Amino acid sequence: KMAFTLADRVTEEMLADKAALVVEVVEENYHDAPIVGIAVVNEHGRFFLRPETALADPQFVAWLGDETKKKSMFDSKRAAVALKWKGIELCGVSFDLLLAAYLLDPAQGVDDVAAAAKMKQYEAVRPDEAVYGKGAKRAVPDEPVLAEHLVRKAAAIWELERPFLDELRRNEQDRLLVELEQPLSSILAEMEFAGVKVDTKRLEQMGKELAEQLGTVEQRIYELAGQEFNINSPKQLGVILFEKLQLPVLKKTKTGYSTSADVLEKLAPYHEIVENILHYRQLGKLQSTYIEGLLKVVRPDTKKVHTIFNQALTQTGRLSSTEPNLQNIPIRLEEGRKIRQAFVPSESDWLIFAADYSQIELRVLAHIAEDDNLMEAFRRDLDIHTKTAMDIFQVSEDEVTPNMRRQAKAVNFGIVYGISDYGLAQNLNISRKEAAEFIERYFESFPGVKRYMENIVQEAKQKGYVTTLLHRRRYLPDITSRNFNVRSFAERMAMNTPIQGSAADIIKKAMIDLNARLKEERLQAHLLLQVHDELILEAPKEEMERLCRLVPEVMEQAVTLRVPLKVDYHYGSTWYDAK
DNA sequence: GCGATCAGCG
DNA sequence: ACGCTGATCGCA
Repeated sequence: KMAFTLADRVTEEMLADKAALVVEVVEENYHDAPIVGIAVVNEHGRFFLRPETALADPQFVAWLGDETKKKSMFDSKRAAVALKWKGIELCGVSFDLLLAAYLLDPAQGVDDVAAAAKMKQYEAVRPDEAVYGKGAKRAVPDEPVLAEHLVRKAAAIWELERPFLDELRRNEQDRLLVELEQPLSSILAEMEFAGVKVDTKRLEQMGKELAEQLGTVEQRIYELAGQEFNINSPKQLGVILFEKLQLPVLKKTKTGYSTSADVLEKLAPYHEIVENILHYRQLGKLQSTYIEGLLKVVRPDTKKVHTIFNQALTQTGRLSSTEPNLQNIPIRLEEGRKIRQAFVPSESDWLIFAADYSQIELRVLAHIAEDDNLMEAFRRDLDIHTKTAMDIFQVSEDEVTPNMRRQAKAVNFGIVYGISDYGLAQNLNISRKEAAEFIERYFESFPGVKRYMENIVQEAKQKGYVTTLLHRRRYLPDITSRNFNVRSFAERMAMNTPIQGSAADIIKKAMIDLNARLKEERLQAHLLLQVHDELILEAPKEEMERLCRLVPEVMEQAVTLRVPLKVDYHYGSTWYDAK
């Protein structure tokens, strides 16, 4: 139905200096995956090219790489990375509709052109799922169905560019797309393509040790339970604890019984089996996710893992990381931290270099809230949990006990997550009366945080949305709900999102400043991972000393706040050893 | 197939 | 409590 040239070869009129480009990769995981079709819409009309044709033609390749040839796309990163696996550079992406849709309203969950198009009541395009199927039965259709689909997506991107950019202009989000999220897309593409080398022998050996520990702990749980069962069934585990062993229920559920982590911590004193079950859960997570799960996504030629950073998913502006998740590798417990010994540099006599912001969230809160007490704590580089304990419990530094520090620590997390008596009470295992007392005492020591948290809830109601430092938005319609619980969640989001979101803005800006500085200095160092408030690089060992000065200077000066930003850095032979 | 329940991550 | 993903369960 839609008019286009199904083209047999590339022609000059397909290489105009402005174009909607669709480079279609149908595999969900785009790493080394086929490109199945290409579509170009421009001043001269609508074209479909076969990829074997278009990607052998040197005039098409030059066009793709010529940064003065401007492209409007959807998920430019998907196309850039599939093109990198083929030795082809994409350049001149001036508009990414996925990133434009995500900045206007992350709540829409826009992950195809069809859904972005619905924001401007453009409906003359099919959803990808309707054309392809989903996950398993996800197939490439015959050429006529495919060609029409790609051309309609490109016609859509061609129409929608001016309206998305007008609304981003009005939102004052125009620079957030053009100077932050689009240049970041390119950097993320480099990091994904680079990958992270994995010592698959270390994994298999750690796996052997875990199967033996896990063998012993399982057998001990069968000895103590007096009967075999599935420890990985929260339902069967409930029967064994609360019916067979008669352990007390301290927290009623709907279905029957809770075996959550919080519940088993409080049950530990009542039976020897409870700590063995928590250990089996520790070991069983490492074995299933970080040994077996990691081995099946390692490329067997290069032994690298290529994550996919989803830049348009989180409600706050954080990235996320899939297949595998490299933003949730163990560190907290020693046995788990040893998994990081399998993450190695990709070249001989390179090292891993890790740099991490120290308490970016509380430093952002200090700036945004303009709280004199919190700004001064940071200007003295005080231990902020100890100072919080000093203020809420009314004691000098040397009179703070570890137990006071641990509880003032929970108040501090409470504050940034959006504080509630019920929340702090659950976390600290105290009454809601006791928690309301800590919060009350926190607010008279931190009167600016108090004023800020009341003003941010009022502003989310007045405006309909809350905002970060670089003008990311989140709509909070539930802030007016007459359901207490629904409204309270929205108050916490109003409190937490500009903190977590502004932290994300700052590390993203640092990633862009870091790459411009590595290029200027023409260092071999490159990014591998971002884990929310930490950057991870590999470089030749001869670069470590330049990096120990450069990486922290750039992360520190990413943005100017009323408090300094502080960075700790480590390097070493393996991810484990950069600590 | 999908929600719920667990673990991992800041 | 705020924000995420993966392996598993057991009911459909």
